[PDB]
Amino acid sequence: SMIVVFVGTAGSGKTTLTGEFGRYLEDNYKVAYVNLDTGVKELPYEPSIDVREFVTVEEIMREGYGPNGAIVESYDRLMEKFNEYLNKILRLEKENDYVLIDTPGQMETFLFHEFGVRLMENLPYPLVVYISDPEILKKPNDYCFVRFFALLIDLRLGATTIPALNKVDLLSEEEKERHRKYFEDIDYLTARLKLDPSMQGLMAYKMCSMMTEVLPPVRVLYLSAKTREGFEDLETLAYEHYC
Amino acid sequence: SMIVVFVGTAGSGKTTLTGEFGRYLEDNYKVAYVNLDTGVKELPYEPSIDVREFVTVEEIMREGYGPNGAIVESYDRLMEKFNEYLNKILRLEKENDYVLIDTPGQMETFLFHEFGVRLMENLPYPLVVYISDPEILKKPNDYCFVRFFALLIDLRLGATTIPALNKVDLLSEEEKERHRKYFEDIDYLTARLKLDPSMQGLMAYKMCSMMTEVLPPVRVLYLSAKTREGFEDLETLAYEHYC
Ligand SMILES: Nc1nc2c(ncn2[C@@H]2O[C@H](COP(=O)(O)OP(=O)(O)OP(O)(O)=S)[C@@H](O)[C@H]2O)c(=O)[nH]1
Ligand SMILES: Nc1nc2c(ncn2[C@@H]2O[C@H](COP(=O)(O)OP(=O)(O)OP(O)(O)=S)[C@@H](O)[C@H]2O)c(=O)[nH]1
Repeated sequence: SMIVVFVGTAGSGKTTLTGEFGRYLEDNYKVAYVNLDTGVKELPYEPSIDVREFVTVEEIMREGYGPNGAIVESYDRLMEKFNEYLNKILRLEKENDYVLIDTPGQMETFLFHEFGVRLMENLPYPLVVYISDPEILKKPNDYCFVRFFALLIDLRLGATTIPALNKVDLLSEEEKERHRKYFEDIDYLTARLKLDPSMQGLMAYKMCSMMTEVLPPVRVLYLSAKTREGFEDLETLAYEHYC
Repeated sequence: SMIVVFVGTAGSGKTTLTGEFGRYLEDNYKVAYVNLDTGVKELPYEPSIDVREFVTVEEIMREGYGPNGAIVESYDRLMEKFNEYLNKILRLEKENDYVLIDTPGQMETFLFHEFGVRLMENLPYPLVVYISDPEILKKPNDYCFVRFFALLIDLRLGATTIPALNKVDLLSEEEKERHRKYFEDIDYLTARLKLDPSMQGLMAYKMCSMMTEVLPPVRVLYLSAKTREGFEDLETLAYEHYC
């Protein structure tokens, strides 16, 4: 029962949120941890599955591989244990209320390599949580970018993907609210995309402007591993997705 | 004049295509090369700009950084030379008919870090070419994924982005044509997205089904650095974009 997958650019906090959301859930639930990151040093949780026991980036780099070569090469090698890791995960799923899956440092390793894609395809209705550093959020279209990236992850992995900001504890309340408006109120971002004479911006207005198509929900989550902000919302979204 | 930016997942062939398309253009043009990849070993072209002269991944890794940490950290450090590298590029642009920009091994380093984003934002109408390994191409929605990823890069960088497959020389003519149908004929992919009862697939049908919205063009390029397939089409698209 319940498999939640944390997905995000390096630095966004996937690992931190896996550990901390896990501890949060370990008050009322059976929780298992799955590390799919080959090039990670230390984990704040204790994994039932650690792909580092099979291969690691740096170890492959001692063969003359560049960093971006040893990463890619590490996931080529993991395919040797594709079926083994899949069945292990399916087994954890029967033994726990939550399996939390921590992904490769770079999300493109997950999204573009066969390992992650095929793992996700053969898993029972996993929930993806796609987390962003609010720091990426400058111009109006950034907001549109976030929501479309989630849709794309959703397309690519064939799993419901929840868009989330992490580290919201670092935000001033000004910034806090400034993001909510754009993310909450739709007609608001849309307005700010209107007064954009430039090439891109109109391109984004005409995009997100579908509102009907897109899909009513996909309210954005505000999480923080530090204050545990948002965890109850996530917990809620996950049982709701399981329903 | 003409700045073309190669963007793609690690392994897709950005560097190879930069060198080879450069040589192709160096029969009729003045061409400059720009390496923005900090963690790259050897280049098949001679760069006017090499960000490795300032920082490199592996060098930062000898400070205790994990691979995905030293990558990210390398682009934090490049911001110290943001304005310097920008003006250098703007100068190459006045001295050449083509500036070819080779990007970070991982495209998320480019798409999510301030360096790449702000560089692209302050450049004159650059053309992005987004290249994919045909190997990613299995199910119908993969095809929709490619075209939407380009749109997103386009959104995120504020530059026209041309979707391309690279290494098409590796394809059998069966596969060759199989991809063209899906990519060429729209109503064709759309048909194959129809007979999809599953959650994702309908989600993708209802997506790409806009056809009116999206935007008529964005015909996909078939490139190969080995046979120089597609180069004349690229060359053509680039002067056409410059128009
Ligand atoms: N203030 C604040 N910092 C956070 C939060 N979550 C993570 N961080 C910090 O961000 C940095 C990156 O966290 P991390 O969990 O490693 O990201 P990741 O790269 O996506 O995950 P991984 O590749 O290690 S598995 C760490 O220093 C971490 O402590 C948060 O909610 N609030
Ligand atoms: N058959 C074939 N192989 C190619 C082609 N282009 C690149 N390759 C091969 O693919 C591998 C990856 O190429 P590369 O140019 O390094 O990709 P990249 O990672 O995106 O670029 P970079 O990070 O080095 S800057 C190399 O072995 C290269 O020779 C092609 O058009 N056809």
